[PDB]
Amino acid sequence: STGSATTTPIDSLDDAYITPVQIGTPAQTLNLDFDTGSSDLWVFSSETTASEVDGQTIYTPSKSTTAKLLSGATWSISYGDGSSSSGDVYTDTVSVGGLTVTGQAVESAKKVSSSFTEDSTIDGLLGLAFSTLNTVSPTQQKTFFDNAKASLDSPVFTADLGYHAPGTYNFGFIDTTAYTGSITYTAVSTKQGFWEWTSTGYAVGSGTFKSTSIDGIADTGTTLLYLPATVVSAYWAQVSGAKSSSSVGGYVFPCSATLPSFTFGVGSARIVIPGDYIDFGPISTGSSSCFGGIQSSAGIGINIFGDVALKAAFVVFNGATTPTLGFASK
Repeated sequence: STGSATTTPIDSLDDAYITPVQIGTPAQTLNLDFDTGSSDLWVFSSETTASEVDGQTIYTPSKSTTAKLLSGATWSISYGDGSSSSGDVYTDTVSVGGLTVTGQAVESAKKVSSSFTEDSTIDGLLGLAFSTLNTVSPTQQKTFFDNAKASLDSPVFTADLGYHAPGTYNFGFIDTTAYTGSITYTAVSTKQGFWEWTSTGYAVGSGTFKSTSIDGIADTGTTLLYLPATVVSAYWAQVSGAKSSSSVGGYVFPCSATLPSFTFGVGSARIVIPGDYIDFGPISTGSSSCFGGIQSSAGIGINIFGDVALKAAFVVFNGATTPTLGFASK
């Protein structure tokens, strides 16, 4: 089997992407944030504290003839950015782009933190990291991909995120029309539960390539590109007036700037992030200070190849017995 679904930016900055997901019988369609950095499929629901729902579409398990309470199971997750959610668990039928999993754990939120409430466009998350990170207790549950894998034509999914435009998540096949050149594959460590890999270096604009190993995660659920402070300083030094602002929480730059590109290495191959992808707009409405899309990972504990990086590539998440990651230009 295969599946193919369009993923759409939630706003004009590509702060996140949402993908429609069918849950239950009859189908209830929710728009979920596909997150290769976590492993829980959780949704706003009829059980979510009423004051914490503000415009999201909810899953109502009592209206699904295929929903079953997973008795005794609870979940609770806290993301790196400080947001969180928790609740109980149902199993139900879940379909993405025509690919169907029966008996998928659907984690129903009883509580969500303020940032979730405040974002009316995201109805929940669909985790695509390794199932070892799944938070369901006392019986850990499998991700949608893990459950689908054996049925898929090939045990892979691909992320093709758009810049200020829709893109595609495919399951079970590689669309050879969706990228240019060849796909370069690189090793993955699953030791921390992430799609963790090592970039071979970087360049800033038309500058020379610096060969250096950068360990990090391929994380569709993180907006920005977070790299070591040395790398980030080298990038922003090429933008007149750019500076790190403790009050704003990262590098800012004059909105009048033209940003240089940033290149990262994948083996001997190179992925070029155009400068415009690195612009996240005014820090507050009407400001002429703009927020940068490349930020320091110092104090995160890991480097993160988030959407800014991934949207410059066609990315293969290869879930073979020994997982790997593939990157192509597009």
